[PDB]
Amino acid sequence: DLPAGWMRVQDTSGTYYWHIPTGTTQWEPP
Repeated sequence: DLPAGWMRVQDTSGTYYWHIPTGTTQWEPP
């Protein structure tokens, strides 16, 4: 249950999180 505007991303590198308006990207769930 991500807050508004956030996505969970997975790719070869791992699973991390992405804030669409700001480009903020981080490991920790928001």
